[PDB]
Amino acid sequence: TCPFYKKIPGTGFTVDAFQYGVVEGCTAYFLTHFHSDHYAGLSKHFTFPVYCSEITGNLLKNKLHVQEQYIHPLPLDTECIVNGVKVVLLDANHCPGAVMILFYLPNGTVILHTGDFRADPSMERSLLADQKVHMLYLDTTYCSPEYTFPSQQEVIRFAINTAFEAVTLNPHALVVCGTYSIGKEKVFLAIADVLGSKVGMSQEKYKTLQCLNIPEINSLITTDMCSSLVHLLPMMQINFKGLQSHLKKCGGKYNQILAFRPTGWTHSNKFTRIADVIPQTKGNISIYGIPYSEHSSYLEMKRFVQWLKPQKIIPTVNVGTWKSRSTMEKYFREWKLEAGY
Ligand code: NI
Repeated sequence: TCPFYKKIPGTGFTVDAFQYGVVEGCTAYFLTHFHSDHYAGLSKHFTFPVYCSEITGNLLKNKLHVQEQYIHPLPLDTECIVNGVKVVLLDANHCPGAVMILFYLPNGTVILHTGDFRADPSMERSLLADQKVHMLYLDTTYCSPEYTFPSQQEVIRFAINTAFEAVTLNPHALVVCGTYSIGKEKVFLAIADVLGSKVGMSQEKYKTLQCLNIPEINSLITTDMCSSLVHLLPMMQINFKGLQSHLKKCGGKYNQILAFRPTGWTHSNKFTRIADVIPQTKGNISIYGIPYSEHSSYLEMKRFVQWLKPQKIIPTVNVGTWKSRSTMEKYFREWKLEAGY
């Protein structure tokens, strides 16, 4: 059944709750972003109002074929009334179109649901600065102090410099980047840009990218693989076997592959720096795992929450085990005692 952490009290609203069939008493289904564990269950046969960003609405229409009459896009940073309740959508700094949602309950309670987010000090100067938030529905993906990672900017710098050096030394080297969802487009776009290439990809992925309102996108991407020296492939194909295979397909246009696997966290984060990362190499193929995260580090999360000073925290991630639940509750209490709310 629909879990309690997907329900917004005092409304008939649910968040990211599309795989339980009809939810008893739900008059509006919000969708924070277009990632499959969150939209799971949506299709052309859905007949309830879906509230979301413009970009998430483009994906629902073009990729899922949800009918236009059930899609209700809202602008960001704008007070809107939905079924008699004031709401605001804020940028979540996750993937394209991802939002946080502020609900202003008739009784005076204010609730923030983060969806998936990477907390950033810039959020401290959005519309959140303007009033008190009583309850926080929090993305707790990396809520443990072992989870450190570099800035997105540091990681892109590394990838750009790595690719540029490699292709400048060998003009017959191919760059490949893995993907399995929207998110992390900066990785392959930044690399393509330094190399004066467009990025080449399948027709399904090009379609997905054309929904995201990226400026000048027609200048940056293409379905013509042969004309491009940065290819995107399914993350599943980013290994020696799938890469050797792929190399054959280009017909001796390239003799070397340099590939990037943008992971979340991996245990080498607890020892190694970004300047000190190394690839796995078999022959003329090298694979780099780069820690490009679209979720809060532990420190970023802790700073956001100690700034917000919520009265109650409801986790939305890692809630399935008693051990995780108890560990998270311990950090929340530490934060509160250190900060004095
Ligand atoms: Ni996500």
